Order: sequence, then structure tokens, then C-alpha cells
Amino acid sequence: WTATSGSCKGRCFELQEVGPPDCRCDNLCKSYSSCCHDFDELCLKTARGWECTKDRCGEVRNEENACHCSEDCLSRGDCCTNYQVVCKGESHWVDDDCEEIKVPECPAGFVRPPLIIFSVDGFRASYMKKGSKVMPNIEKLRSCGTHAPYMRPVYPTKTFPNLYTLATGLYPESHGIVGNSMYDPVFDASFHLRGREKFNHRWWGGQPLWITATKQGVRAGTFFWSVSIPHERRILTILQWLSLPDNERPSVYAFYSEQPDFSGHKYGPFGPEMTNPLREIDKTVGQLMDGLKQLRLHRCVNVIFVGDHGMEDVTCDRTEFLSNYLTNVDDITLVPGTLGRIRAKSINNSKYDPKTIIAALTCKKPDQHFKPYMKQHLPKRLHYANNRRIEDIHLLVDRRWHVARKPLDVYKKCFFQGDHGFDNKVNSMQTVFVGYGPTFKYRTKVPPFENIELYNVMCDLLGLKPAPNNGTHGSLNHLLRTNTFRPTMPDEVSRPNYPGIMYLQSEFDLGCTCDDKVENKLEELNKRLHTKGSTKERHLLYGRPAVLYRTSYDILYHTDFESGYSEIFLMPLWTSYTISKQAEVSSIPEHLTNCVRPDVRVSPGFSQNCLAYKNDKQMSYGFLFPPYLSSSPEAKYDAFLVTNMVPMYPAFKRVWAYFQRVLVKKYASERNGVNVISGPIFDYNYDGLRDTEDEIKQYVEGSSIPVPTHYYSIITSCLDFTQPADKCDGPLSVSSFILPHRPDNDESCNSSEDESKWVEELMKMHTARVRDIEHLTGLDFYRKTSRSYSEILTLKTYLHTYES
Ligand SMILES: *[C@@H]1O[C@H](CO)[C@@H](O[C@@H]2O[C@H](CO)[C@@H](O[C@H]3O[C@H](CO[C@H]4O[C@H](CO)[C@@H](O)[C@H](O[C@H]5O[C@H](CO)[C@@H](O)[C@H](O)[C@@H]5O[C@H]5O[C@H](CO)[C@@H](O)[C@H](O)[C@@H]5O)[C@@H]4O)[C@@H](O)[C@H](O[C@H]4O[C@H](CO)[C@@H](O)[C@H](O)[C@@H]4O[C@H]4O[C@H](CO)[C@@H](O)[C@H](O)[C@@H]4O)[C@@H]3O)[C@H](O)[C@H]2NC(C)=O)[C@H](O)[C@H]1NC(C)=O
Ligand SMILES: COc1cc(-c2cnc(COc3cc(Cl)c(C#N)cc3C(C)(C)C)n2C)ncn1
Ligand SMILES: [Ca+2]
Ligand SMILES: [Ca+2]
Ligand SMILES: [K+]
Ligand code: NA
Repeated sequence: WTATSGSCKGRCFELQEVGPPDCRCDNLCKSYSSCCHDFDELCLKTARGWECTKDRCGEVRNEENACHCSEDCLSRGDCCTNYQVVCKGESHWVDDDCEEIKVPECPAGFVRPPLIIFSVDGFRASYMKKGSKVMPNIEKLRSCGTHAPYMRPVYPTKTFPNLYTLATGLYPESHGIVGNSMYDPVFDASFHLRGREKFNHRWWGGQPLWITATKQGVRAGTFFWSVSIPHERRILTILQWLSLPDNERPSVYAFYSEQPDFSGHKYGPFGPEMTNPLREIDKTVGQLMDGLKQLRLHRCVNVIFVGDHGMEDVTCDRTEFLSNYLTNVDDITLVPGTLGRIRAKSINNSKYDPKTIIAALTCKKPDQHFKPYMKQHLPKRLHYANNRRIEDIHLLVDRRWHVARKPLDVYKKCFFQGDHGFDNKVNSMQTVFVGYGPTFKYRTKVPPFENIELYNVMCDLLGLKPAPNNGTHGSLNHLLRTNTFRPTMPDEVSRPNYPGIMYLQSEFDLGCTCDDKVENKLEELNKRLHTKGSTKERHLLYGRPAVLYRTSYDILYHTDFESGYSEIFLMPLWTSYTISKQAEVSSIPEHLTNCVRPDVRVSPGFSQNCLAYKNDKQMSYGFLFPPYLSSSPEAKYDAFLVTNMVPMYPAFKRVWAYFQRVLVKKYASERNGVNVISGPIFDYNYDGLRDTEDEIKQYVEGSSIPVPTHYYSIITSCLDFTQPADKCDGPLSVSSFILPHRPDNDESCNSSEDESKWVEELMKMHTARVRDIEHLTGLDFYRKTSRSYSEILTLKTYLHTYES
């Protein structure tokens, strides 16, 4: 209950919120039913519209007007945005030539260039090019400032998850806004797009930019705009705040547009009806830039023009129904649409079985336009699992489709021709970034990057220290003319041991055999050189990875590969090897099929054993350095050391062997050599972070050999592919993956066929950034290169997306 009978006189769009039950006069007031009775009258004026006309020039101030054309308007800070154009012979900002902003040109009293975030809903990346003829203001920001060809959203590619990601630098799983609707099982509460529940603070985790700013003595504008406040009034409000006294004036501001999303849902992304919404957003940008120029701030303020997600063609007839797959369809609740999330209709049911629900949804029709997953089995690049609000069962929906429980859900609610929310790698979901101002570079194109990175940069733009987030601070330094952030490499926590030959063969009782008793002095020093590190410059091209936690591990050198071998997990953390364009693939000789050899540099007690694999009827083993890529018959024996072995499900060895036997050599031929680092990952609590030993839920039967949840590879070459991977003078090129270590290939509907028809497709779906692997391993890669650290940080955030 409010006492709505105070007044907004002299308080319109006040910046501090007055608490109940005073009445309120800010942007939230409508949405809380809490505005003073005179808010519309005083604060939402509309008379005479939003443009000065010649006849109003020099008019006598009439305080009823929406905006002013009177001589006193600039001093009052409330002119119409076109005042100077109509009444003082000035040019619109868009009609002015682009001129480099080498230094901030600010009025006296300005301590720092302000930041304005202009966010647009549903603004698909390709609009920049396809709508260029009708967005002159936007095209000028883009060509004259710093721009990417696209920006990658977060999954799900919905509004509130992406805008709150923009504000926090956090993945949805960490900030808590994991969909546009959410059931929390502790709140027994749903969050939706309509309703007041969304306004409760318990949903919104992390530290958004406006709080970061305020804690550090930098003042912020509203980020939230009530829907009924028209755009022209949002712009005028920002421009009025910008005229406040020095001690009262915010340094950071946001504008949000509901378009072009709103129309895109009705008409599809490139419907003829979309040209007008793009024209109207462009006009709004023009108003802000003309208002900035009037106030002499157009070469002082940093402007970010940024989208939350794109828009795809989606129609009612492209709906998959769970009613066509399940019988028990009334025992579940589905969060439907461009993603699916499934849980139990009633937590009073020990008869609910997720295993059976998954199997009834797996590879059931040939055309099937979705794929079910347990959340921990989703691609690690989505970072979509470590939250109670994300249901255990997830459906990834194909682009252009919907999922729903039953037909009536879709007709007892065709409306719509567009939607979004698909996998964040999908081209139609990509959005926009432009940065314009003294602190951004001039006429610069940068590569596509992820929206999780922008929080750090906005903090940099404002002189703030960012709260802990998921960006990689420094990875976007190349956007900026002046950086206050100079990243440095994390310190190595654990130094390796370099063991020599310390054990006799008969000390090992591993239950392993190898046919290797097949005895020259020219090649007797030569092999000693190899075990001591003589080929190490060829196989370890970027220095050894740094271990960033306390552990015990050994570096092992070999002719063909180098490894960092963990005495705690009884396997390599990493294994590094270079395959030139010229290298040959060979077979595993028949006499060496089951060969496993003790490593005389490593104790029996810190070694794996073959007996356990024999007793474990589910579990088999593979090798991290592949025997197929041995440099010589004699070097091949090094690939069968017990220190190169890793636990692998037979189903997974199909994937791994094809990767090792066919794809590495393909990449070396295409990329003119590759350097490969491979290894295990343990993420049993699916938090995206390296597990400690006491968090492992599965061991090779009867042993202390831990079972990885995933296997990684980082594949690096020269970006200038006229140079070989091992002699590259310049920038690097990388692709990486994190494959799930699964006992079946149910994820791949075509896995009964030859590996050449399904394995690469799987690996593409599980593409990853180097940074994702760093989080999952506690390792730090690329420590010794000739490149700047900033460039290396950009390389570690790169994702190879395999979209056309
Ligand atoms: C993306 O970047 C983010 C941000 O850096 C990072 O997330 C951080 O990861 C840290 C390690 O997992 C974690 O550190 C401590 O967590 C708590 C402190 O938490 C509270 O206080 C902070 C600070 O202001 C809050 O931010 C935090 O918010 C979370 O919880 C809210 C709901 O309560 C929610 O609104 C908000 O969205 C957020 O949710 C997310 O995080 C939680 C975990 O915190 C998840 O469960 C959610 O699903 C959601 O993802 C909290 O309000 C500490 O208490 C921990 O201390 C443990 O572990 C210590 C290890 O050093 C150990 O010394 C202690 O013993 C202690 O153990 C005790 O508790 C155990 C169980 O925790 C118990 O069994 C044990 O026996 C003993 O009693 C952690 O130090 C940060 O909270 C987290 N921040 C955020 C914002 O998520 C991500 O890791 C990256 N992602 C990637 C892939 O890099
Ligand atoms: C049903 O009501 C609605 C209301 C709205 C809505 C109203 N005002 C905004 C802009 O919010 C933002 C704008 C920016 Cl630029 C940033 C940042 N950084 C963050 C936000 C949030 C505060 C976190 C949402 N939105 C999304 N949108 C859909 N539906
Ligand atoms: Ca949106
Ligand atoms: Ca973990
Ligand atoms: K076995
Ligand atoms: Na299959």
C-alpha cells in the first residue's frame, strides 16, 4: 500500500528511490503501481511533440510542452533535440564528417568521459549490413568508431539472460537469470516476462555495473525503463541528467529499445515490415547524438550500441510435440519454445524417471528437430548447468523450430513468424557491438567476441575495479585507444619434477605385457638425448603450461611428445606434440595391439595398472599421444608407456581413435602442421572448474585411477599458413574441443555408421575456447610465445564455431 497523494513537482525522474509509503517519481514507479498522482501530468509531458519547428524558435517558455525551443532551453537542459538545427542553423550530427577523437573534449566540471549504453532488443548482426541504407546514424557510429562483425550472446539467447550478462560479466548459471521464465524449486515460484515476481531482488545475483559504480563513488542513471515511457522521453531524460550539477550528475547511463525484437516476432527477421522499426531506432540514435552535440558532449561521451540477441524464422507449423514421443506426458512440466526444460509435475513422485524420459526422446524420428540432454552433458561452451533453476533434463532445439508439450498448448494460448533463444553459436542469434568515443579506437574493426567480456571494458571506461566475473580482463584491450588494465600472467603454483631412470622393470607388478624385447651406439646416446628433452622445442612450441594449484607432477620427455604427469591422478594433466604437414600415419603393429610398458622414471605406486582395466568390464583405455603418429618404429614403443594411458569407455574410444588416426593428420595437412595438447578433465559437479580429488565419483574398478568426465584438445598453428606450425613468426590460429567421456554414443543418432559420418559433427558441437579448458584444468597455456599478452588473451577466448 502506497500513499499516492504526494507530488512529483521538482522530482521527475529523480535518481534516488524514495521508499514506501512516500510516493515515487522514477522509472520503476509505474511498474510498482507507486507513482504520485501527478506523475503523468508533470513527468510525462507530450504537448507539441518532440521537434522544434521554425515557428517555435525563440518562443516564450511554456512549461506544458514536451520539450522547448525557447532561448533559455540549453541553460535549462530541456531543448528538443533538433533545437540547434532548426533554430540556430546547426547541422545534424549524422551530416557532419567523421573526425578522430584523439582526446576527450568535455565541458569544465566533467571528471571523466560519461558512458552511454544504447541497447537494442533482437538486433541481429546482419542488420548492420542488410539495413545499412535506412540507418545513417548507426552506420556512422559503426564506420567511425570501433565495431565487430558480430557479438556472441549467451545461451539461452533470450532478453533477460543476455542483458543481465551484459550488466555483470557473468554466465546465466552464475547470475541466476537462466531463462525468460524460471521455476525456482526452493522459491516454489515462477519468474515470467509479465508479472511482478520478476521485480524481486532474490532472482538477481552477482554485481551489476550500476552497483559496481555506486560502491566506488561513480553515480549511475536508471538501467530499467517502464514500457509506456516513450523513447523520445527516455532520450530527453538522459540529456537532462547530463545537465545536472557536477556533484549530482551520473557518469553511466543506459537506453533500451524493445525494437526491433517486438516486430521481428510478428514479421520474421527480414519481413518487409522490419524496415520501419530500423528507421525508427536510427532516428532515436540521431536524437541522442544531436542532443549530445547541443550540450557540447558529442566528442566527450563514450557510446556503446549493443544488442542482446538476434532473431530467426520460426512458425507454428515447426513445432515438435512431446505428446508424439511420450505416453506419460501429463506427469511432466515443460518450459517450452526455442529450448526445452523438463521436470516432474509433482515432487511427490518417486515414480518419475528421467532416464526413461530421455530414452523416449532420443533419436526416435529420423527428422527429429530437438535433442535431449542431461544438463551435465550439454556442450561445455554453453556453461549451462551449475544452477538449481536449470532443470536436469534439457532439450536443445534446432534453429527454426519450437518444442511444446501437446498441440493444444500452441492453439489454446499462427501469431508469430520470428523467435530466438537457440544455441548461442547459431548465426541468426548473433547480435551487434559498436563503440564510439574518445576511449574507443577510430575506424577500427575488431574480431567477434562474447558479450561476457564487456562488463570488464565498461568498468575500464569508467575507472572502476570490476567485481569477479567470467570475462578475461585484457582480452578486449584492442578495442581501446587508452587502457587502464595491463594484465599479467598468473604465477605458477606447482613446479614440476624432472625424474630420470629410477626403477628396474621387475619392481613393477602392473599385470601389463608388451612384445618389446627386440634389441647400435650411434642411436644409444641419441635416445638418451630424447628422454632428456632434445626434441622438446619441436613438441612444446609455446612453453610448458603452468599448473595454478598445489599438486605433485613430473615432466616426461619423449622423442615424439612431452607430458606433465600427475602423481595424484595417475595420468597426464597435459600431453604436447607437433605433427608437421609431411608426417605419416602408421598402424598399431599386430604384435603391439595390447602392449603396455612400465615407465622406469615413475614409481609402481604412482602408476596405473592393466589388471584393473581387465577387471573393469565397462572401462577400457586409450593413449594421449597417439601410437599412429609415431615418428619411427622405435619411437612408437614410447606411445605404449603406462604414463601415456588414460581410461576410456569403448564407446568413446570410437571417437578418440578416429580423431587420432584420421583428423589430426587432416588438420596438419590443411593448416600446415599443428601443435596438439590433449588431456583429461574432471568436472563431476558440473561447475566448469577443475575438480579436487575428493570430488571424483568414479574410478576404474578396484583402483585409485580416476575416470575423466571429458577429454580436451587444443590445436594450434600459424595464422599465416604459408609458415609451418613449428616455425611461425607471427600470430597463432587455434581450435579446441572438450568431448564428453560417455559410455554410449546416444548423442549421435548416426553412430551405428562409419566414424567418417558422425565423429567430426560431434566434435564440432563440443568446440571450446582455450579459456574454458583452463577453468576446467587449473592450467595456464601459451606462456612462452613471441606475442603480446593481450593478443594471447584474445586467442584464449577465441571459439571456432563452424557456422558458414
Ligand atoms: C564465473 O565467475 C563467477 C564469479 O567469479 C564464478 O562464481 C564464483 O565461484 C566461486 C567458487 O565456486 C564462488 O566462491 C564462493 O562461494 C561462496 C560465497 O557465496 C556467496 O557470496 C558471494 C559474494 O558476494 C555471492 O556472489 C554468491 O552468489 C551466488 O549465490 C546466490 C544464491 O545464494 C545467487 O543469487 C547468485 O546468482 C550466485 O549463484 C551462483 O553461485 C553459487 C555458489 O556461490 C551456485 O551454487 C549457484 O548455482 C550459482 O551459480 C553467494 O551469495 C563461498 O561460501 C564458497 O566457500 C566454500 O568453498 C571454499 C573453497 O575455498 C571453502 O574454503 C569453504 O569451506 C566453503 O565451504 C563451505 O561450504 C561448502 C559448500 O559451498 C560446504 O559443503 C563445506 O563443507 C563448508 O561449509 C566459495 O568461496 C562464488 O560464490 C561464485 N560467484 C558467483 C557470483 O556465482 C564462476 O566460478 C565463474 N565460472 C567459470 C566457468 O569460471
Ligand atoms: C515485461 O517488461 C520488460 C521490460 C524490459 C526492460 C525494461 N528496461 C530494460 C533494459 O534493462 C537493461 C538494459 C541494459 Cl542496457 C542492461 C545492461 N547492461 C541491463 C538491463 C536489465 C536492467 C538487467 C534488464 N528491459 C530489458 N524488457 C523486457 N520486458
Ligand atoms: Ca530481447
Ligand atoms: Ca568441478
Ligand atoms: K575393461
Ligand atoms: Na547413437
